[PDB]
Amino acid sequence: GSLHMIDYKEIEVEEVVGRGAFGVVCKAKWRAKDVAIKQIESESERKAFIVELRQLSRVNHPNIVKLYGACLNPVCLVMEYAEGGSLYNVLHGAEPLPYYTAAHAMSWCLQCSQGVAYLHSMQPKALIHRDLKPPNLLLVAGGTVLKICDFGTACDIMTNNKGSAAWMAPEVFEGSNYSEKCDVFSWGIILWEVITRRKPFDEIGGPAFRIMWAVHNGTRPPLIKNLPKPIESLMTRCWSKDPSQRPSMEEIVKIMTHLMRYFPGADEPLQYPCQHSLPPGEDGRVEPYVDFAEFYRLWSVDHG
Ligand SMILES: NC(=O)c1cccc(-c2cc(-c3cc4cc[nH]c4nc3O[C@H]3CC[C@@H](O)CC3)on2)n1
Repeated sequence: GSLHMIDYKEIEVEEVVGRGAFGVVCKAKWRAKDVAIKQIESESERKAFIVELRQLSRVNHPNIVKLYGACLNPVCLVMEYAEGGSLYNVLHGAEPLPYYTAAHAMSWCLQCSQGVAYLHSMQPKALIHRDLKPPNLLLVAGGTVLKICDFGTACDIMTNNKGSAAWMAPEVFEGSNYSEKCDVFSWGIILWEVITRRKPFDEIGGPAFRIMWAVHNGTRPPLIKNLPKPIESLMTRCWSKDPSQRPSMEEIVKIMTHLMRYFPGADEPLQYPCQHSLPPGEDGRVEPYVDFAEFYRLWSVDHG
């Protein structure tokens, strides 16, 4: 790709917005444009920096963060500023939590799958994200647009134990020959998480090896009460122990694109508060946070 060798005299830092998977992300203003500058925090983060610079220059997609340029002394990346913060803060963050509809849960998953499909379509070698999880998915335009970030783990299609235990494919930690179908497993977990508004494997106590043993032995998140059968089949196909039994990310884009007919209003910004910070009863099945009543209504209009 093509990056700008920006000097520190051209970038104006406003505040520290937090730390991502690696480095320190700071709010900044460069050439009448709001940018995010990820700087080196420790000398150990130089491998992840070279990798993210190498991969981010190749990518160009609306559902993936835009890398404007990079600096040399000291080395830092200058990407676009994601106004709405991370999806993890929207779902499980500090109060007040924002209200979101079933259209938002599906739109975010569609945009995530669209982004991952562009990475998996890369030539001559596909680009696997390996760390697909809500802390790495940012929101912009009133929380209506999702953008995948943190490509420090990303690699060309291996190295085992990449990501966070709750959204990690079982073959990744098993020391098996994993493929781009490991991102598909993560997507299925993210789908469950945005529909229920629950952190996957919260009941299974830490450390990560406890979740790894559970997922490795077939344990998946609880089934969702009243979840539409088309969505339930897509979600549990992504959770398959066999990665070849999981659908391709391009098939997920086609399927989610088609379901969006029954999920209108995804372009409405998140502006209402949410005091329904209530974790209901666990009895093998969980209640969805979102409501599928409007889906069933629109589906009946087309299918008898
Ligand atoms: N990490 C990256 O690769 C990357 C790449 C491109 C843009 C950005 C980015 C993150 C933020 C941000 C904005 C707000 C507003 C309220 N709260 C926020 N929290 C924010 O970020 C935190 C949560 C996500 C971590 O990755 C970073 C800390 O704005 N732009 N991050």
